Amino acid sequence: PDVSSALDKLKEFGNTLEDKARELISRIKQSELSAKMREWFSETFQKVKEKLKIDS
Amino acid sequence: SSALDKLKEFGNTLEDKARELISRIKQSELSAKMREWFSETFQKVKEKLKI
Repeated sequence: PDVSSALDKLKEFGNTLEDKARELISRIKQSELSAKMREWFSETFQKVKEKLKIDS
Repeated sequence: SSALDKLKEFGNTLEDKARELISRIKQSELSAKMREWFSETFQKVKEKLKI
């Protein structure tokens, strides 16, 4: 058996998990930006419609 | 934007569990290396002392 190789494997895993978890956070923030901009485009076009409509 | 802000807490949770895991692996490592070392030392002492 290889107790030393097993532990080193887990440190490797542990260290990657910690770095990828940080990267997950950034992908969430990207979709957040996406979702918020979709909300903003719709809202603002809604306003445009209304403003023209109440002016023919 | 609910699914996002609490998914962020998810990232933070994974990050903390990662660190914790590493801390624990290192402690296991120290423990095993001390166990091997003590055992080897005792063994050599035994041999030099003819039981």
